[PDB]
Amino acid sequence: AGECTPGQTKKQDCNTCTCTPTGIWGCTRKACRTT
Repeated sequence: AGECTPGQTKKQDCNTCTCTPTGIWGCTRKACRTT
């Protein structure tokens, strides 16, 4: 029904992202590296 399912997490770079219960696959930026 949509692009993604609100239950799948993806590993982009060093951070983690989760599918949203709307069809938009999103991620974060800050974390991992240095601190």
